[PDB]
Amino acid sequence: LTVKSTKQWTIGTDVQGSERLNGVSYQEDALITYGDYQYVTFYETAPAGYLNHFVKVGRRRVSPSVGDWEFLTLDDYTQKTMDGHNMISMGISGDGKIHLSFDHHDVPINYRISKNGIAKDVPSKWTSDLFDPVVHELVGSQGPYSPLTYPRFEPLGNGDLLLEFRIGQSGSGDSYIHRYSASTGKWQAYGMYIQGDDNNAYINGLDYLDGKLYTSWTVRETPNADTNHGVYFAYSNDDGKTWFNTNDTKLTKPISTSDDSTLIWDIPQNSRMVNQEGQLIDTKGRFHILMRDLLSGEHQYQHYLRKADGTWTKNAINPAGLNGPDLYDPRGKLAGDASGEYLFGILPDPVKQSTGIYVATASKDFKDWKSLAEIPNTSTEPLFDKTRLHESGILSVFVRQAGGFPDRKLQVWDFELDL
Ligand SMILES: *[C@@H]1O[C@H](CO)[C@@H](O[C@@H]2O[C@H](CO)[C@@H](O[C@@H]3O[C@H](CO[C@H]4O[C@H](CO[C@H]5O[C@H](CO)[C@@H](O)[C@H](O)[C@@H]5O)[C@@H](O)[C@H](O[C@H]5O[C@H](CO)[C@@H](O)[C@H](O)[C@@H]5O)[C@@H]4O)[C@@H](O)[C@H](O[C@H]4O[C@H](CO)[C@@H](O)[C@H](O)[C@@H]4O)[C@@H]3O)[C@H](O)[C@H]2NC(C)=O)[C@H](O)[C@H]1NC(C)=O
Ligand SMILES: C[C@@H]1O[C@@H](O)[C@H](O)[C@H](O)[C@H]1O
Ligand SMILES: [Ca+2]
Ligand code: NA
Repeated sequence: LTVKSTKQWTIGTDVQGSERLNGVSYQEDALITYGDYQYVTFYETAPAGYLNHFVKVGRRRVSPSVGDWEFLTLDDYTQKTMDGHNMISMGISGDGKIHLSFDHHDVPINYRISKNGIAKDVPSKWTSDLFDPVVHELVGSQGPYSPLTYPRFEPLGNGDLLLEFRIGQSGSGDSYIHRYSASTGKWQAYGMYIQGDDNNAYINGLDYLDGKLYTSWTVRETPNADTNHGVYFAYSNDDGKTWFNTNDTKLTKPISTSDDSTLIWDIPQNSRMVNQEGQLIDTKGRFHILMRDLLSGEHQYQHYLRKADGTWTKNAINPAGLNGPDLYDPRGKLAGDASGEYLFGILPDPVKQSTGIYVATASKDFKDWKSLAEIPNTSTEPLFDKTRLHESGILSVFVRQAGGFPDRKLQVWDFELDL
């Protein structure tokens, strides 16, 4: 497996401040291909300057040929909170509508949707008038809508879209799911699916494949990040209403964080494992978790694999030259190709200030990690475009640079693989 071409585009100038607002691990998602177009979303500085930002949405044609980016600016909502939690997630439903949810740390929902199905009936002009106003509810559904953190979207097989988030606070919170119907244009409440017990679950993402929805998490006792413990797993066969553990045992609804039947690896507190890293369902149905810990005596990225035959294994990701991350270092992701044979680790290196792309293969039980490429000069939690990789064999990664304002740019890097 080799890289056929590498290309990069500078798409904006990152915002000034001591927190990272663009390129955050739990943006789900930031960079999405739908049909012939790729879409991206990020904050840029508004005319009032420091600590005033607008959401931008970019699109470019990627098929049959790659075209230039064009951007619209949503200049009717000013983001003003210098807090790295307050990121943007985007999702696209099967009616072609683009959904955005943004700017939360324990506050009421901020959500908006396109007026028409602009990712399906593609408009000639890309302007802010394409979007409806910001609202603080999900029409058709019910609250609670506050205090919300961590909006995540997941598209489903019939064109519907899940929106998932935490209600509560660090160290005491629950998680909820809502479902948007592409046929009716309405949301509906699926309710609380994980319930804290004087703690909160931090999921790594949502992964959907062939009618099943998968998630993994750790449990945090207090606002101190050293108090994460455990690696947990569950899946649903009905889009989030009914959940099962790794042994196919039906769970209570909601799942309590005090129920150990979802535990797949005992990791104590003070292991230097961080919440909200990465996960992946590969196209062969194997489930992968990316975390980190110090338990071997060195800081290392860790790969948890759920095999076909229910087994779980844990193996360090330690290719030559990769510096292992501590608790507060940037978080990575796992990507997979359409065939299910290739697993990509998109791993930020906290010493080199770069993002490494590593590959392992199912034929070698994913133990053959090799360097494939590097993105230099990054201070980012890398994010990638799942659909573009599956459909085109192009690994497309959104990054925030290292460096100081206003030199620090936002970029998309495309690695064309000879898959
Ligand atoms: C339902 O699903 C669950 C989840 O998959 C499943 O439970 C697993 O069952 C398998 C097989 O029965 C167990 O696998 C064995 O584990 C042996 C010891 O496990 C210990 O270590 C686990 C890993 O943590 C270690 O390392 C981390 C650092 O990475 C560290 O933090 C830990 O302290 C620890 O050192 C750990 O998760 C596990 O903890 C469970 O058990 C303890 C009590 O023992 C409990 O207190 C915990 O809360 C938790 O329940 C435990 O501490 C291991 O020695 C053994 O290896 C032998 O067999 C393999 C064959 O595969 C050989 O390769 C090897 O050479 C040895 O001969 C084997 O790997 C696994 O531990 C269970 N996992 C959990 C979370 O319980 C249930 O069986 C399923 N039930 C049904 C009905 O299907
Ligand atoms: C460790 C800490 O945990 C949560 O508050 C968020 O994920 C944040 O981004 C991370 O820095
Ligand atoms: Ca996802
Ligand atoms: Na608590």
